[PDB]
Amino acid sequence: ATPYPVKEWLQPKRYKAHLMGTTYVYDFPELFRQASSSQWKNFSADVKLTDDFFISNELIEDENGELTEVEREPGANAIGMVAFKITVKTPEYPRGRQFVVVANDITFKIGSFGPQEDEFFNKVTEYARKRGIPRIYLAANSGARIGMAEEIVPLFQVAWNDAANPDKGFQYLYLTSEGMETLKKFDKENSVLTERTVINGEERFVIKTIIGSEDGLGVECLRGSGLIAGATSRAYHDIFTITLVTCRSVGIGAYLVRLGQRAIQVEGQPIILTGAPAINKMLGREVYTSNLQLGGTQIMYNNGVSHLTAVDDLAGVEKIVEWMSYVPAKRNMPVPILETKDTWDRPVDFTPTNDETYDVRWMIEGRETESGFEYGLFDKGSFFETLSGWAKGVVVGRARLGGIPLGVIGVETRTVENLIPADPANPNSAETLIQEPGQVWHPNSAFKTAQAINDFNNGEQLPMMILANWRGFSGGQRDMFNEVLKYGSFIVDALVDYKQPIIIYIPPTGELRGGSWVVVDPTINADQMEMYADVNARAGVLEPQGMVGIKFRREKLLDTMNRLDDKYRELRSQLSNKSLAPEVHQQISKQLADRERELLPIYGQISLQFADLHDRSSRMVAKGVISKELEWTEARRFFFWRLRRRLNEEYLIKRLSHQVGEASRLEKIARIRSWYPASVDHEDDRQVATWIEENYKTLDDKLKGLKLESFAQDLAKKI
Amino acid sequence: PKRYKAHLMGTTYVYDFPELFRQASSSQWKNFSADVKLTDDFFISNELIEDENGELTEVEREPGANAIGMVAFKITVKTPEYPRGRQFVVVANDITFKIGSFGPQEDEFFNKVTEYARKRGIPRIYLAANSGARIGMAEEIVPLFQVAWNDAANPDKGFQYLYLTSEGMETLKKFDKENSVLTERTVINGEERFVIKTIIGSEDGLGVECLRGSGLIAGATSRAYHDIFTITLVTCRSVGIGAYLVRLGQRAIQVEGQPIILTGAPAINKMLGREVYTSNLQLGGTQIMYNNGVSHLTAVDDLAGVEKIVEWMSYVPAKRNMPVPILETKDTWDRPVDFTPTNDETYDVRWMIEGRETESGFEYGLFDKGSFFETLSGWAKGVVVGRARLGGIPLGVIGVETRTVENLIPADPANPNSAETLIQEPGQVWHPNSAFKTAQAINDFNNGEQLPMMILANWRGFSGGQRDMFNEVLKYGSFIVDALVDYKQPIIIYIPPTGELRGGSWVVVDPTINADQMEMYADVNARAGVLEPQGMVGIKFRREKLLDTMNRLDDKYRELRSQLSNKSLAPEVHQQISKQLADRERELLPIYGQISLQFADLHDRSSRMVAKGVISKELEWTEARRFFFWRLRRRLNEEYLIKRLSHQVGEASRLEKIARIRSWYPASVDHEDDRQVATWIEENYKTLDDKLKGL
Ligand SMILES: Nc1ncnc2[nH]cnc12
Repeated sequence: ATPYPVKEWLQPKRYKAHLMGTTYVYDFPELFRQASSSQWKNFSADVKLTDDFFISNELIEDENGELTEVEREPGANAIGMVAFKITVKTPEYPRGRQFVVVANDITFKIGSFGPQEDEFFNKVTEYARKRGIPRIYLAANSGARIGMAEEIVPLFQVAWNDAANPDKGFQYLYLTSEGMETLKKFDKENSVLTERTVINGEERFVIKTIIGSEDGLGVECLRGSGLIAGATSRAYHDIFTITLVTCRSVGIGAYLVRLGQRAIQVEGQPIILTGAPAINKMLGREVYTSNLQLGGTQIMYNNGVSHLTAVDDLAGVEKIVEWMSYVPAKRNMPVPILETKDTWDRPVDFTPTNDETYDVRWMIEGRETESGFEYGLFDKGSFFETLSGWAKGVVVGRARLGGIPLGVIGVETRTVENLIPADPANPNSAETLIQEPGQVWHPNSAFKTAQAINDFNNGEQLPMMILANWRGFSGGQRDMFNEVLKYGSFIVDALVDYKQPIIIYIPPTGELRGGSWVVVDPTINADQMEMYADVNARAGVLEPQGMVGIKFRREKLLDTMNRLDDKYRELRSQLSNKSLAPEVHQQISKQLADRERELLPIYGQISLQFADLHDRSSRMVAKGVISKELEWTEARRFFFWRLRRRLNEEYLIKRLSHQVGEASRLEKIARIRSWYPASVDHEDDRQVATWIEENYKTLDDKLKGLKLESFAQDLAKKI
Repeated sequence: PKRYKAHLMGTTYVYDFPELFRQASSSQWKNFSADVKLTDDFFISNELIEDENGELTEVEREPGANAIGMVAFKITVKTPEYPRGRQFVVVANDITFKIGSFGPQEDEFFNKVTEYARKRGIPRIYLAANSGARIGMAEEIVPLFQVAWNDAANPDKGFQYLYLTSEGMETLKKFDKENSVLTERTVINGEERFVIKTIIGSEDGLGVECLRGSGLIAGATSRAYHDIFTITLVTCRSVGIGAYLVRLGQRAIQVEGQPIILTGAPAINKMLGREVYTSNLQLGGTQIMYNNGVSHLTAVDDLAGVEKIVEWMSYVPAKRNMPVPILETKDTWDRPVDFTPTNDETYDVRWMIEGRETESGFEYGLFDKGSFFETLSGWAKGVVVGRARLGGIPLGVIGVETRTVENLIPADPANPNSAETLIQEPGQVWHPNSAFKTAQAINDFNNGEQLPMMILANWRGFSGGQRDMFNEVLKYGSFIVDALVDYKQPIIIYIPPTGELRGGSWVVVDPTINADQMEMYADVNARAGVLEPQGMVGIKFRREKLLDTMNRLDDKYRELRSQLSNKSLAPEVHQQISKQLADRERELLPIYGQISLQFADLHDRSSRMVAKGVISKELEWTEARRFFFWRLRRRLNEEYLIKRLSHQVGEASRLEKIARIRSWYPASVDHEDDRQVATWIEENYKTLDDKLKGL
C-alpha cells in the first residue's frame, strides 16, 4: 500500500489542487528545482549539483506587514496568495541568482482575489521591485472574491403588495425588531443600514443598504484588483515580469497575465473574463460550450496574449527558467554571458539565395542539412522563439551571439496562411483565411515587432539585432482600415525608448524599402542604434519596377534605343531627315513599331538594372546612411566584436553617469575613450573590448575614485 | 501662379495660411465677445528661416522665395484665454516645391523647427501637403551608359553589364561629377570600358538619404508628442512619411477628399496586376482614416480645418507646464445640473455633459454650456471623448454611449467575396476599439494638453465573447491602466446616476492605480459590484436557497414542507402533497427570484462604497457641477503648491509634500472644505510664496 507516505492524504489540499487539474502551490518550488537541474544537464552533464544549489524561502507578512522568511508545513496559508524567494545557482550565475514566485492558492476560496490576497500580491511585487529581481506569477484563480451578507439571509422580510398573493409583488425588504436585535446578540449592526418605521401594529426597519459584517464581498475587492493591476503595470517597466497560467485566470486574473506582458499558457487552462455560462444566459442562448472557446490556447496564443504554450505545468516552468537565462540577475546588471561550444570565430554557413525560399530561422540558428550542420548567425541551439503563434510575418526571440544574450527579430519570407475561426455568436459567421505576404508589415506584424522591441527593453534590458528585410507596409484598404499606421508608429516609440545597443542589418538577399526604412533608421535613436547592410542587400524609396514606372518611361526607353540600337536609330533618321512619300513613311513607321515591339522587353530589363544600381550598399556608405557594408559569412565574427565593444562602452557610460555633474553622452564617451592607450586604436572593436575587459579591476578603481573627488570636492569647497 | 498650382492640388498656398489663422482668431472673439474690435497687431506671423549657423531666426520677406519645400511661421496672437497673447509655430510643406517632397533638407529643416518648438514649450502645428520622400535617378548617367550585350547582334538575347566609355568618363570629369558612379576598368578588344558597379548621382535626395531624413523626423515627432501639444491638419494629401507624420503627431484633423496613404492606388493595382482600386480615397479617405480613429476630426475645407485647430487650442496651455487656461463664461458654476437620466427611456450621454435644448428651454448639463469639443467622433462610438469647461476650468472628459452602435464596415475591394458587414456594439461595455479609444484619450489629455480629467464611468465590464477576446480586448484594456499610471494631472472618476461599474470595468479605473492623481465618487443613484445581480444570484442565491426562503416567508409552502417531514404518510398521501409542493414552487419562484435580485442590488450601493472606503464621497447629480467646480479648483491649487514645493534641495513624497503644505493653513481651515481651502490659497499665493523661499 504505497511504499511511502501518501502526500494527498497528509495534505488534502494537494488532492483538491490535483482534482482541479493543476499543481499544488507548495509543490511548485520543487518543480523549479527539477527545471534548474535540467538546465545544468542540458549545459554540462558532468556537473555535480549539491543540495544548496537551489533554495526556496517562503515569504509571509509579519505584524508590521513586512515580508519575512518562514519555513513551515504546506497548507498553513491563512490567505490564498503565497510567495517564495528562490535563489538558485545556474549556468550563467554559478554563484546563484534570485527571484520571487507569487501564486494563488487555488484550493483557498478557489483562488479568488480578496483584499488580503491583493495587498499581499502588491506587497510582494514591491519586494521584488525594490530589489530589482524578477517577479514570477503562477496564476490559478477564480477572480475577484464575491459574496453576500449571509446573516441577513436567514432573517429578512418582504413588504408584499398583497400578502395573500406574493405574485403581486413587494415594496421593500426589512427586518423586525427581532431581527434588528438578533444582529446585536452578536454585534453586527453595521451589517445593515435601516430606517425605523411602524405599521398596522408592528416595527419595520427597512433595509436601505446591505453591507455585511464579513470582508471581501464586492467593491472592496474591485479596489484591490486595481491596486495590483497598476502595480504589475509598473513592475513591467522595472523588473523582469512573467506569468504562467496553471489552471485558469479570470477577471484581474486575465488582466494580470497581460499587464505582466510575457505569459506562458498551459494547454487546456483558460484565460477569461466573464465565463461562458454567464455569457450564454446573458445572451439568452447556449452559444458557447466551453471556456476554451473564449480564452483557450487557440485564442490567447494565436492572439499574442500568450507568448508561449506548455503541455503541462513542468514544461511551462522549464520555459520560464529558459527564458530567464537570457535576462540579468537583477535590474541594471550586465547581460548574462554564457559561452557555449559554438565559438564566435567562425564563418556563417547557411546563406540565402534570391531564388529558393527559406526559413529565416536557418539564418538565425542554422540548418540541420542532410549532409551536416550549417551554422547560422547565432550560437547553435540558442534561439528561443517567442510569440510564435501570432503575427507570423515576423520572427522574434532571444539568442546568444558568442555567448552574449540579445533579442532577435527576423522577417518570414514565406506567405502566412492566417486562419480565422468562425464566431459562434453569429449564426452566419464563416471560417475565413487571411493570406499575409512575406516581407511586408501588416497591422499584426507591426504590433508584434513593437511588442518585441518593448519586451527586450523593459525588464530584460537587452541588446537587440533586427535583420531588417521589409518591402514596406500593406497599404491596401483592409489594412489601412485596420490601422497599420498606428501599430507602425508604435515601432518608433519603442525604439526611442530603447536603452541598450541596437543593430539594424539588411541581410544578403534582403532589402528595406520606403515605409519600412523610416521606422528603423538609426536617426530615430542615435544613442543606441547603428545600421549595417550586406553587400548583397538592396535599399531605396522605391523598387526598380516602381522607380522605373516613374522616371524611366517609354519615351525615355525609346531615347535609349535610338542611342544604343543601330537599326532603330537609322530608322528614326529616315522618318525625320527627309520628306518621304506617304507610302514610304508608312512602310518605315511599321519597321519602327516592329523594332520597338522587339527590343522593348530587353530595354525594359535594362532600365530595371539601371535602377537597381542605385539601390546598393555602396551608395549607402557613400551617402553616409549606414555605418558599414558587410560580408554575410563574416557577420558573426563582425557583430560579435561590435556588440561586445558597444556593450562594454555602454556599461562604462552608465557608471560615468551615476556621480554628480552629468555631462553629455559625447563627453562621457570622450572621457572614457581617452582611457585607452595609444596601443589600441578606437576604430578597432576587438581591440577596445579586449582592452576594457582586461582592465575592469583597474577601471573600477578609476571610476570609484572619480566619484570620491566629487563627493569630497563639492564638500571640501562648500565654504 | 504658385497659388494657381496649389489650387490645382486642392489645397491652399502655403503663405496664405497665416491669413486663415488670423481669420479664425478674429472669429474666436466674435464668438467670445462680439463688440470687440481687434487691431491689426492682435495677430503676428513671422516666417522663420535658417541662418549661417543653421539656427532658425525670424524675418519678413517675399511671401514666396523659399529655397526648400518646407516652410515655418511663428504665430503670436492674443486670444480669449490669453489676452496678452500666446505663441505657437506652424510648419508646412510647400506643395509647389517638387510636389511637397521630402528631400534631406526639407527634413532637417522640419526637425529643426520641431526642436525650436520643443525647447520653448510651445505647440507645434503641422500642415500636411506632400508626395512623401523624394525620388530620382542619376539623370546624368542616362545618356552616357553602355550595354555589354551577350551578342551586339540580336541584343534581345540579354546583356552582361552597364559601363561608361572613356569619353563619358571625361564627360563627368569635366562637369565635376566624376563621383557619380563607382566603376572598374576593363580590357575588352579595343579600349577600356568602365564597368558600372554602382550608381550614385550628383544630385542629392535620390533615395536612402531621403529615407534617413524621413526617420529623423519620425522620431522627432514621436518625441514631440510627449513634450509639447502637437497637432496636424491634412490639407491636400499626405503620403508615406507624410502619413506616418500625421499619426506620430497623434492629433489630426482631415480635410475631406484629402487622402492619407502609404502607396497610391495605381502602384497597388499595378502591384496586383488587376484594376482593384479606383481612388486613393478608398485607401486613406475620411471614410477610412476618420472611421478608424487616425483622424480625430474632419473639416469641409482648409479654413474650417484651421478653425478647428484654433478651437482645440483654446483648451490647452500657452506653453509646457503653464496653468491650464481658465476661461469663465456666461454659464456660471453656481447652479444645479438640469438634465437627468432615467432608467426607463434612453438618452445621449452628451445631454449629461453639455446639456440639451428642449421644447421648453435649455436644460443645462454638468459642464459649461457650449464648451464641449468632441474629438475622434468617427471611431469607436461606444465611448464619447472630448474637452469641455467646468465653470471655466478646461478638462478632458470621457463619457459612455448607452445606445447601441451600428458599426458599418465596407467590403474589401481586393477580396471579391468580401461583404459589407454590420457589427453591433452594445452600450456600457468596452470592446477593443472603445477600450483603445479610452486609453488614447487619456494619453492625449495628458501628453501635450496637460489637462485634468473626469471620466463618468458607466461600464458593465469588457466584452468576454470569443470575437472580442480573439481581437485582443485584453490588450487595449491594459493600455488604459498604463495611461492612468502615467497621468500627471488631477483625475476624477464619477459613476453617474443610472450608471454602474462592475468586475472587469472597475479594475481599470480604480484610484489606487494612481493614488497621486485619481479620486473616485459615486452618485447616490449609481451601482457597483463585481457581478450584476443576475450574475450574483446565479451563484449565491440558487433554486435551493430560494426554496429555503419560501419555506421561511410563505406560510402555506412551509405547511406543505412540514407535512412531508413531521409525520410519515401513506404513499398516495406523500404523492399528493409532493405534487402540491411543486405547484407552489412554480408559483412563487418568479417573484421570489425577484426578491433575490433586490436582495443582491442592496449590496451595490454607494453607501457600501463609503462604508468600505473605496470612494471619496457619494454625491447628488443635480449638485455635482457645484461640488466638482471647487474640488477641481482646490486640487489645482494644491498641485500648484505641491510642485513649487517639491522644487527644492530635499524632494520628499506626495503624502509628505501635501502634509507640509496643509500644515501651513490656518488651524481654523477645514482641510475637507474645497471652496474654503481654494479661497485661502488664492488669498495667499505670495504669503505662501514667501514661506517657500523661506527654506
Ligand atoms: N515623391 C516623389 N519625388 C519626386 N518625384 C516624384 N514623382 C512622383 N512622386 C515623386
